[PDB]
Amino acid sequence: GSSKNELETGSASNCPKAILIFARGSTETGNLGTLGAPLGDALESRYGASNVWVQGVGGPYDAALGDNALPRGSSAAAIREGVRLLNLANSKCPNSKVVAGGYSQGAALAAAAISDASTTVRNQIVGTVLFGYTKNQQNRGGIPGYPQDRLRVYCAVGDLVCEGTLIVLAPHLSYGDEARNEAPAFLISKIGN
Ligand code: NA
Ligand code: NA
Repeated sequence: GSSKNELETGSASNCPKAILIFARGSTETGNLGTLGAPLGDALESRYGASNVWVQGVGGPYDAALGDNALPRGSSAAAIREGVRLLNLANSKCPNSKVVAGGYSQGAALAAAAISDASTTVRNQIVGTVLFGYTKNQQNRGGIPGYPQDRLRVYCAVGDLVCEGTLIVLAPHLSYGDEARNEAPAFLISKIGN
C-alpha cells in the first residue's frame, strides 16, 4: 500500500534535509496508515522527494487493538522499534532534521519512544505531530521530556481518546485535512526553509 521505508533504504552518503518517522493507528495497514502517507507526501512536495526520507514504524509494531490498554498505550516492543528507528536516523544521518509523528495508538508509541530516546536523539527531533493522541489527557497535552514548542497535538472535538478514555468515535477519523495542511506546515516551520 502507502508504506515508506526510506530511512531503512537510504544511503548515509546522501543524507536528506529531513527524515519523517511516523507510527500508524490501530489496525491500519502498511507502516504509515491514512495520515502518515499524506504527511510524508506534503514534506516531499515542499522540499523534493529525494530530500526527505519518509519512514513508517513497522516490524514489531503490529498496531494491535488490545495494546492500547497497555500502560503507555502501546506494546513495549512497538515503542522499542520507534526508538530503534530514531537511533538509526541519528547513526546514519546525525545532521539531518528528524520530524516524528503518530496517529492514535501510534501517537502513544511516538510519545513513549521520544520520552525513552537519548538526549542526543530528542535534540535531533525538531518537530512532532500527534493526531488523536491517546495520552493527551494523561500527559497533559505534551510528551514527557520534549519541549512544547516542538509539538502539535491534533485532538478533534468529540475524539474521546484525547480525553482520558479509549472510546473511538467518528471524530477520531477526522484528521485527514490536518495531515495534508496544518501538520506538515508545522513540521516545515521546524525543519526550516
Ligand atoms: Na523521499
Ligand atoms: Na479535521
